[PDB]
Amino acid sequence: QLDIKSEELAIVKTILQQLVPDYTVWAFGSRVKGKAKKYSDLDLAIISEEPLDFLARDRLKEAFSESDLPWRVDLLDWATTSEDFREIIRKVYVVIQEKE
Ligand SMILES: [Zn+2]
Ligand SMILES: [Zn+2]
Ligand SMILES: [Zn+2]
Ligand SMILES: [Zn+2]
Ligand SMILES: [Zn+2]
Repeated sequence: QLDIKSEELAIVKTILQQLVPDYTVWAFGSRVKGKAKKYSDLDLAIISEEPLDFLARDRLKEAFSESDLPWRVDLLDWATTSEDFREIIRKVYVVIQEKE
């Protein structure tokens, strides 16, 4: 499952719903794999077709850097992610948000 704090999940959950609610978002990486260290980032795949609009991207990075989370949120763009890498993410992930 997702090794983050309750309070941290809701912070993430709020930011995603206000800035990219038309996007499905998956957590992957060491935090879904039980191997999380204190300052491990949180890897999030932003799922869509076409590369995330720059502006909404910026605003996401802004919102996460402004928040109280004690580690970094590492955004991955599914649309420009290669198939080999997509296949590895699909082995193990946690859904955070689906497109409404
Ligand atoms: Zn990571
Ligand atoms: Zn990584
Ligand atoms: Zn990372
Ligand atoms: Zn990255
Ligand atoms: Zn494939």
